[PDB]
Amino acid sequence: AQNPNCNIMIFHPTKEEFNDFDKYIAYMESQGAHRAGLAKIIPPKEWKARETYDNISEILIATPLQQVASGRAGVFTQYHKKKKAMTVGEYRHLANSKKYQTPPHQNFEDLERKYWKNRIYNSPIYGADISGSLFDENTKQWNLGHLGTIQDLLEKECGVVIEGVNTPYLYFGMWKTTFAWHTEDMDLYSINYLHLGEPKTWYVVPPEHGQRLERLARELFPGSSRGCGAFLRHKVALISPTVLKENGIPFNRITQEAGEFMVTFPYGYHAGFNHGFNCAEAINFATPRWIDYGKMASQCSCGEARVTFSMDAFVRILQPERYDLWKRGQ
Ligand SMILES: [NH3+]NC(=O)Cc1nn[nH]n1
Ligand SMILES: [Cl-]
Ligand code: NA
Ligand code: NI
Ligand SMILES: [Zn+2]
Repeated sequence: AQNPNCNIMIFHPTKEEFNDFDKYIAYMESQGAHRAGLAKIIPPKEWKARETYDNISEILIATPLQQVASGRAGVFTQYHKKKKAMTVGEYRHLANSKKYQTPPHQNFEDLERKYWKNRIYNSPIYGADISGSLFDENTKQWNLGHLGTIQDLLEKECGVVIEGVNTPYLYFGMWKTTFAWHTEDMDLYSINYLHLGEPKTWYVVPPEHGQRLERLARELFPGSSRGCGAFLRHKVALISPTVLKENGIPFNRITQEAGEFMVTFPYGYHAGFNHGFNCAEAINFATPRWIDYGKMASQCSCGEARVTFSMDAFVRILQPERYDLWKRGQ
């Protein structure tokens, strides 16, 4: 068995290997990459996403979200307070202001330590989930707005035609902006490209061990757990690497830099934080290997997790016994 310790693998496809997206995801899985829950893909040197990021400042962040924490430094929740609209240029200026700017630090490890020591004491502002794309239309390889749709994948695998659309999202980050522990909707894959700016640090639990994380989360966030049997889908809980190690939870970490792709695999729980001003693009995707995961994915039916219209068909077809209850939650 490949990658039995579930390490995060890093891949360097050639330009030729970068042509067929689906083929390369299957190749990475052949090497055991999926066992980790996350892989890094460094594009060939001949590749670029777009020509320059000089002209992005006018993009609107309609609802920037202030991420306010509650709890203790290693075990906290965050809630998203809505703020007034601003442009990407205005956001960038805010991110670089003394109130929000990355502190002086020695290296990624020193910054990580600062993050987990001091995150709760600040409330950074995040531009998330903005439908759009920064790939140029002429970029033919690894263009996150041109990948095979999940709807077509379901059709191809199981023979039925469903409604829905699958488009990418943009994210504008700043120091301390945080993504809580989660798997994707319906335990889909995700792919994430860091277009510009400062790094993003990732934590990930191997899929084969995702229930260990769930069990610790239920222990650490007892009220939330009583509220919903799939509360991690609310995307608000944070647990530090120190606390994960104290509790014996298998996990790995890696830092993504601008120009790099990260793929998350089905049922790979992940969390992390941005180092400073950045912009990323991401989208969920499927492969034939996902179908089994989709059929088995937990769902949140308490109301809190609210999701895209596209989800409906995936629950309806893959999880008919659960559909009525999930729909009520919606
Ligand atoms: N799937 N990708 C992630 O969860 C990464 C992310 N970064 N900001 N919000 N989420
Ligand atoms: Cl700090
Ligand atoms: Na490890
Ligand atoms: Ni994710
Ligand atoms: Zn819920």
